[PDB]
Amino acid sequence: GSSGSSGCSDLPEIQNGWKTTSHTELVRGARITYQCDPGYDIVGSDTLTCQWDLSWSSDPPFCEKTEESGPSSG
Repeated sequence: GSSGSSGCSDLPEIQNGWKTTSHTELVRGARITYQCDPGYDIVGSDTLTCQWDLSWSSDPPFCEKTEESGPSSG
């Protein structure tokens, strides 16, 4: 029984953000990192791991704008 072909499914492109992972081939244990634009915040789990069922713990997060005006409070 020598056969693999197991690995999570490529995550969908995220708006105002991009994923960054060390290993290209999504395999068990792999850790995904979600990064959004400077100034926004992530809602959910910033880090997503691949379960033994080839399914991420939960759906991917998203980027949300925060109530802020300008770089300095003022």
